Amino acid sequence: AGADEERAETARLSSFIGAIAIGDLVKSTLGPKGMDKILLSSGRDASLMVTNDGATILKNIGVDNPAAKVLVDMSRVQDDEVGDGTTSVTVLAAELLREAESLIAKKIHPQTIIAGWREATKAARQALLNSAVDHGSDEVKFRQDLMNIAGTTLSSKLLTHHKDHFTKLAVEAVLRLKGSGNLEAIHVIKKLGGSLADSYLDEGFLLDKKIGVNQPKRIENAKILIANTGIEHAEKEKMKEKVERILKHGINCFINRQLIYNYPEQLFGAAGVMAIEHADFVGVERLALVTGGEIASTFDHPELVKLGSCKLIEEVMIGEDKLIHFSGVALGEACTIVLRGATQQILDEAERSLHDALCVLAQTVKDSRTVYGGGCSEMLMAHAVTQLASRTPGKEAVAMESYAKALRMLPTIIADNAGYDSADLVAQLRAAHSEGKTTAGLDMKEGTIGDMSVLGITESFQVKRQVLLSAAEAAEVILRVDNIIKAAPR
Amino acid sequence: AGADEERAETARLSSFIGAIAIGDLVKSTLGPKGMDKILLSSGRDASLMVTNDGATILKNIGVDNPAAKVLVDMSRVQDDEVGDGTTSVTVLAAELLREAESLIAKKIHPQTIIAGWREATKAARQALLNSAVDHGSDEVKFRQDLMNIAGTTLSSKLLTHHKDHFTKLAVEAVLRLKGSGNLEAIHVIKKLGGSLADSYLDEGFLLDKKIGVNQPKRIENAKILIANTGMDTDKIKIFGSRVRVDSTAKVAEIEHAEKEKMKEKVERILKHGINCFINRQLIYNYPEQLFGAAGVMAIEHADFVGVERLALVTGGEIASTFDHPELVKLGSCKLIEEVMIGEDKLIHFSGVALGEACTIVLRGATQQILDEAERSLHDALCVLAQTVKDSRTVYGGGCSEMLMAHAVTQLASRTPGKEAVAMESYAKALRMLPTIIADNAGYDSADLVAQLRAAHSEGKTTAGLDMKEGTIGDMSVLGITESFQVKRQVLLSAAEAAEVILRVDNIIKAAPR
Amino acid sequence: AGADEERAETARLSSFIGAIAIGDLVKSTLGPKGMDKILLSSGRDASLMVTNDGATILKNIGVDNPAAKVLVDMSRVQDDEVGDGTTSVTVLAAELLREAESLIAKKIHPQTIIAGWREATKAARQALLNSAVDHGSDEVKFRQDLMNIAGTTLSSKLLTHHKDHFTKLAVEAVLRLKGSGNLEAIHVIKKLGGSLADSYLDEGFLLDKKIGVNQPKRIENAKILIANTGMHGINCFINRQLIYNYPEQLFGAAGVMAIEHADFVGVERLALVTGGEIASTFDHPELVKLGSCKLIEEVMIGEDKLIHFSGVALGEACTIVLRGATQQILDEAERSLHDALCVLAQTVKDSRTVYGGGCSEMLMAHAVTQLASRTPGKEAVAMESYAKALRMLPTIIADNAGYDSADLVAQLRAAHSEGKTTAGLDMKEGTIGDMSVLGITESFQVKRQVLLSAAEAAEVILRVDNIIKAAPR
Amino acid sequence: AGADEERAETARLSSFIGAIAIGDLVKSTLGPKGMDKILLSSGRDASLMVTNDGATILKNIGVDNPAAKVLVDMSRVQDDEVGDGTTSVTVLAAELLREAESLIAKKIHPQTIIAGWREATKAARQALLNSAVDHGSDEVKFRQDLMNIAGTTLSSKLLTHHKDHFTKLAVEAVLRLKGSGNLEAIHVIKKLGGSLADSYLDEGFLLDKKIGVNQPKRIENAKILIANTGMDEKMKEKVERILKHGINCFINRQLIYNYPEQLFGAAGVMAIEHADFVGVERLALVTGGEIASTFDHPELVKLGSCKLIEEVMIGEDKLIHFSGVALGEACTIVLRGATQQILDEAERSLHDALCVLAQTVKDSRTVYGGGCSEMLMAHAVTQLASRTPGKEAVAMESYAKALRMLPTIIADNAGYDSADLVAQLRAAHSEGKTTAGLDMKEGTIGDMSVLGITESFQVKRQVLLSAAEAAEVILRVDNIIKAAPR
Amino acid sequence: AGYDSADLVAQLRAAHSEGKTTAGLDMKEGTIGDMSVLGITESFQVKRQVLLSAAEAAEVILRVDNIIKAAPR
Repeated sequence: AGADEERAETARLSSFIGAIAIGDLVKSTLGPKGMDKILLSSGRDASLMVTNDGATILKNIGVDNPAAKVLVDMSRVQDDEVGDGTTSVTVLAAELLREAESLIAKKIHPQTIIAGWREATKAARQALLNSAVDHGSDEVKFRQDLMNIAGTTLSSKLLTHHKDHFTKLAVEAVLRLKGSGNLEAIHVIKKLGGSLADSYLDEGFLLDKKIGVNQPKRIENAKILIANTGIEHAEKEKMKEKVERILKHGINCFINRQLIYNYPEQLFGAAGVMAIEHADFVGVERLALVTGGEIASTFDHPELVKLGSCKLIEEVMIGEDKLIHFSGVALGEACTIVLRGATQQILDEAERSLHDALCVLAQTVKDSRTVYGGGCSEMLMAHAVTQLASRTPGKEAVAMESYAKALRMLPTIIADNAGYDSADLVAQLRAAHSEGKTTAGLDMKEGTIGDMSVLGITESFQVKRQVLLSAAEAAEVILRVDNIIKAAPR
Repeated sequence: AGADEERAETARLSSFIGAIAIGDLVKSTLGPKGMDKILLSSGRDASLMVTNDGATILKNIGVDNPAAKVLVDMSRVQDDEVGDGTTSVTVLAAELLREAESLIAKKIHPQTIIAGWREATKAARQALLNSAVDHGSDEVKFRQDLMNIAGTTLSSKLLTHHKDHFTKLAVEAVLRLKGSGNLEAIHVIKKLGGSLADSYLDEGFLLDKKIGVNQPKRIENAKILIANTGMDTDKIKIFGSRVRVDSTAKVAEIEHAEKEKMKEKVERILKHGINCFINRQLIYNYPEQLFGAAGVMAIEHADFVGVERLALVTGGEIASTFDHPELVKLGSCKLIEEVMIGEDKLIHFSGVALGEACTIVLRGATQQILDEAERSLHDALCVLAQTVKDSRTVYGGGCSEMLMAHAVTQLASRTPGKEAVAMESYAKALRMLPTIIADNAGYDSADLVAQLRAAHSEGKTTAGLDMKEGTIGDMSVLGITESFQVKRQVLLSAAEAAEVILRVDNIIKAAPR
Repeated sequence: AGADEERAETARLSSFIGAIAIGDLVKSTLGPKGMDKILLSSGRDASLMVTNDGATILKNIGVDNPAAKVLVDMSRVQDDEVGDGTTSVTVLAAELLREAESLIAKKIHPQTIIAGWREATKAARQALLNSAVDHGSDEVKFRQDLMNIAGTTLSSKLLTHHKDHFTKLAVEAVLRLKGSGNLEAIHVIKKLGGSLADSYLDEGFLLDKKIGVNQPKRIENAKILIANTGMHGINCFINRQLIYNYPEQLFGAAGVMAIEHADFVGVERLALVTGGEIASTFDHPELVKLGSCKLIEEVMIGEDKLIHFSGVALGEACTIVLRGATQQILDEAERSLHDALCVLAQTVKDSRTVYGGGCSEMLMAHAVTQLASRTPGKEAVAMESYAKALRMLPTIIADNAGYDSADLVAQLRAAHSEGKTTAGLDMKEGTIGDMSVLGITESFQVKRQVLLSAAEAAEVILRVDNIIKAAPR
Repeated sequence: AGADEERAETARLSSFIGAIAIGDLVKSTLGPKGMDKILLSSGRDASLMVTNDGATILKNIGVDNPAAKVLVDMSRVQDDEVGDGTTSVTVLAAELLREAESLIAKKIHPQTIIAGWREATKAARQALLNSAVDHGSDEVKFRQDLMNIAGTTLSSKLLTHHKDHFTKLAVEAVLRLKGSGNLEAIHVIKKLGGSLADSYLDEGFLLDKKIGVNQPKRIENAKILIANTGMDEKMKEKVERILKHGINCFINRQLIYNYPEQLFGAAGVMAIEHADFVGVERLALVTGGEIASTFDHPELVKLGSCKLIEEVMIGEDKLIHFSGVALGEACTIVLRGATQQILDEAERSLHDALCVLAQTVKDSRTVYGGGCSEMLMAHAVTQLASRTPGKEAVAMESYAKALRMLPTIIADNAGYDSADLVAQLRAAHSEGKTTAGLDMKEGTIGDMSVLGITESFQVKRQVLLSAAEAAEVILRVDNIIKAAPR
Repeated sequence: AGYDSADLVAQLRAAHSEGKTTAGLDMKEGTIGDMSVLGITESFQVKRQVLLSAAEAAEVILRVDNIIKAAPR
């Protein structure tokens, strides 16, 4: 019995196998003609889920015993500090494993080769302090607001026929957001059709729930109540405490993130108050920043321990469907985007695309710098790294040389998803980068190579800094160790 | 053919096999570029222990039918007076069994052959008076403290590329562990993230827990409170006879009673100046709101083992009921704080008045094998404390071993009779050490043996194996040295351990499946 | 689904296997640490035979059903046109087949893949002018006379402990030989003599034969007679074959020394030196025979007696005798001198070279990587496979050295990309070193012929679409 | 067919197994106390053959695929010149391979290991006179010629009571064998008969053939004719040239034609049908030779001795005798003996004897027997591993321990425990006393000079060089016998 | 011709529908080009006989029953 018991060639292999399975899956996802996947599980799961984003799908399920879940976990921190771009970092880490094949030819000590990872730290610093960046971005900016990185995230999605316009909208959202603190208060939902604009911008948070059939149709000078919490005669007292406190405030709406007792429900309708059952917590937190918030506790909650925004809360209909809109936020820090869309199922993919937009833009505004997208950055660095291996001494250099060829796979994945032959694309791509043009990259729409800058496609500066360091450290854990697993059972 | 039945001569082979099997695992460990082994066992074992110290692992488990357990036990006697540097005693002993093949060739007394062993002594002691030692080791001492043997003990270990720096750190710990205490309370913990320093030295004990997000971040002039019983309340022991109360609302006083429990805790606490509370169990929620406003840091479900070590550090405490604060408690007062240590968040207790309990913090990288820093340090601790006491050392890198081998070769056929084959067997044993040092480095062992033999023969004691070089170099500048008593005891111990097992033969069973 | 038919992937595999099977056995042979193998055959073969050099063994028999015999025949033409060196050309051709697995990845028409060969002309020019060449080989040469290619040829052999000194010596031999006149005429033998020098250059051709116990010891103003058919002041008679007994009595009284069963190879070169012979029937003596008359005698080099021909009037060719420190290693020099001389003859004629120790191979590899990307779609993938082939050569040189191959690849590339053509692989060092200090250089000609020879062998698989049969039953 | 798969450590194992089986069977053979062995083969092998001589049995059968046939074959050439005595060369070569187990422990390269042979260069020279071979064997020798080593060859054999004398005779044969005509001129057949001497020495070659029932009984002032081409106008040409010469005997190495046969009987000339070639070559040196070709061959091209040729009965199995050779350089010995097992052992002994002694007269060098040479060499080689640079050091020390087994095997077959023997033996040789060696009869050590046991110098040079060559080749290659190259 | 098949179909159709008969697939180019410059012109009859024979064979075939296939032989 025991646990693990691995040594020799077999031990290397378990790590090696995990990398290959994940790389093919994520490979489809990258670039303009990315592949959407629907997941079917009948193991304490109810329906097929479709996730374009590679990071979200890896996080959701830990299918088996081999190590890979922890490597996957790290990518999420990256998403909040810079966002998704297109998933590429996981693939590069995996290809590090493949040259281990030439390593059995070493037949002596693999550990000496490990010196390359230390070398990698020198290399990571070589791109972060080198080729990238842009000149401009003074805060807000009339035209430099976007027409950039949002577009590269979009270009990976087909909807960029009318959708590139949607992307333009997203930075209006970031300019309003900045101010007081990070990224959190933004909510996005896609509608089913009817617009050339394909989108609308809302003043406040958008919600979709009802108390019940009975209750007032509409409210005015609405005041908002949020609760963290949901002898027989004493039951009446709960009814009465709620009514007594309620009437003075003029309470127009109540929002609760959970199940709600039947007695109060009745009362709200006669009073002229609309309540919400099991309101999503995420919606509530966004709403709190917007309304000035409150402190959620016991029935002592109504009055000045509560802050209510006073413009207008009503259930309204747009084009055809009926939704409930919270509007008139003094804060301005948090707003909501409602996409009417040009009635197509591509529109149903608007939710897919805007979510990607949400993480990318917040980071883009505070990083204050960017890189050239479309794989422009990867080929340039690849030409340069071939030289780098030759500068170092033979023990360090061999590991460094392998790292350099890793960048080669990205050009193929970007073009292959485009639909143009991958083999042809690599040759022409390398030649333009070699000349010295940073701007030049892969034009997926063309199927060849072109000027990335005209497109407006740029990558956040931060995505490049974090991934280079992360790839090396994860790799080190695997090769230096031939026997591992973890503590506790039996 | 076709069966495992064994008797007399075939029987000898099982004894033979045990010595060869042990040598392969141990050889990787023997020097400046060792590997790292984990070993997980199912059935009455607590977690898999990954050990870089060869002596520790052989003693712990009697794995199988072949007999080698008895040979293993003796190495500990060497440990009691030293037992470390790099593990090499067991390896040489194994080589002795290979010649047993020609022992049948010499047809006579197996035990008279054993008399050769009481010439091993006149070989083992030969290493004594062999190799000038060093002439050093005072008290505390500014530069002779390290950048020596600890580096060699750790040279074998994987972490050597950056860890030789932390190895250097370990002597500072021995400096504060000398004299006035003996050996106690040394606790070392590694962290997942990396820093160039790869280690911080803390003036006291290191723990990992936090009260909650709220509470003052740092405390000063700290008082320590340890409780045998939880902060939880209700039943007590005597129920209270199951309370009545008339209409309902009055019962709110019961709610108020809970407040009183908070009250006693704060009233007694403020006078003492309480900065930190450590409890080895579940903690009731009410006191935390109190602790946060007061400015006191408490620890929920603190581990008991940390507490016992800590008590020696603080001066101890008597743990009882809420009377526990004031005089019955004896908390120390320098600094208790939660310190960002490059990556993870850790809580550090430090500035102990006693000064006899101390902690060293090591980093690493993030791996199951990382936990070998746990045991790398354990031999690092032992090597340095001895280095202070011995004040004597030998040239490392196998310099001592090659010199001795040349001298033993001379003895060979010169001593007539039965003892002649036995004495010569011992002599070629020394040859493997030079081979092993280079093999791990990344250079060809065969070539290394060739060049090394010529330099020692010439008469230069200082010259040895330089792994970074790939060839032979001056060992003294490198700083690699071996403690002096390790050499006197190791050779004696190796011979005696070898004698019992060779003298004991095979495993006995009768039929195939 | 009945009997032996193959399509696409399965048909390809038989071609694939033939190249791989030869490579494992031949790879061992390469390097100072090379190995010699013994083989026993099924038909009309008497016993196990052991051949040190790859070319001799490959040539004798075409055994197996898979195609590979045709590839083998090419190496001998190369040997005649330059020589054995150390066998390595066969290994380079085999490696090109490995890339075919990723070839399927390009996923379309294998035949236009062939247009990559068209691109190989580009690769061929690459092996040209963007390499070290000579930069020095003026005539005689103070330091670079040798310590080079002969040493590398030498290295694969065990004897290179004192032998490397002998190899250096062999260039002195080449300088006198030098010129367009009759390449060959170099013979060397070992002698059970004394230490260190391990070899002495001398006066003339050396031959180990005697007429018989009766006959004069020395001849002056010697006349040389060579006859194709078996049995003037005639001093010496040399015949390449059996000699009839009756004349033997006659020769002793006359004052003439004859040689029975003299080797033909010694004879042909001797003729250029003397001035030629028309070897016919007994009409052969006089003008139809051209003789040289300085001195023919059997002398002891250092102890043992052998026969020396010297004072050639023509002056076109000369011979190095050597000596040595008693062993099989010593007469190995016999094989090595002849090998060292031939490489040099090409070197004088071409007046161009390169740097040895794999210095030439790494530099070219860095440059060829660029070429694949530059060429269009289909051309690019086939062209690059050829380029990666060069990477293995550095590895094979180092692997046989007993030194770490992984470490070696990195450092080798490191010295070459810098722009210093002198740096290369030093096996004796175990790392990388200055090839020029060693003095190793390769002839310019050896690199062009090897490139042409390897390319054609590869195409036998591709120029003909199919070779066997399908389903009779 | 170029494809037999064994990989990694497997290539060594095929080679390793062939040597191990042969060594235990051959080890009991060596020394005065040697063992006789019998073997069975089926499929045209009638019964069990017993061969005292290890070399003879190895040549006869190729039992299985594991490599050993080539190693085995190179014993006969050794035997033809010096070779035999006691078979030890195969035993020593086999033990070299056992250290290959240590080679895996080396963990790097078998070829750099091949520096042992470099070591052999120093070891070969080191032991080729620092052990003090012998200073006698002048050439011819009145009686140091034998009553020594030949007796030792016979010691392992029962025949040593009446056949010890037979052994003495072989050296006389050797003296005539001196010269550059080294390979040929030895023929011995045992004859059934009686006499204490048990042998008769002929002044010429002994053959066993007859023309036919018809033909002259005896030829005097004989002329000898040898023809390369068979006898198969032709009748008359042969008589016409035959008559003038006076031709007394014709020897042909092949089939003879019937027409001449009638003519020879009337003529007075004795002819031999299908005479073996080996006898003929020996005869040419003896008679001054002749140029054998077509029927033109007669007169001057033919030289013929004329002392006497006749067909007679020794006592059993009729033979034809050639005698009175003018040259005197070559002669032939016939052994009679008094019938038993011991007598047929005579055939065994001079096959072994002439070759041992032939080199002994020519070499002028021999070594002390009984293991004396081996122990002294062993002490000397201990110094050597240190003397060489280093790679060549580990390689030297491994070669050195091999010599230790030879003392052990002689003692082992002597009926005494070798441990005491090894220990006591080394001290004597180390001291520097060359004459002292292993005395099996004694059970300890003694002066073998008194015994008269000496080994030829050649047996020691050929064994060390052959062991070197027949080891490097076997370890190196994994493709053994099936079909031709690559 | 070694060139990627899907890309090829796209460029090919746009040029032919364009109205230029001369333009066609250029295998050496790996794209489309002027066939006439190459000098390539299929005999007209080869195109009509193939189409007509296939047509008549088809008439009998999806109006019968007994058959199958293996290969030419």
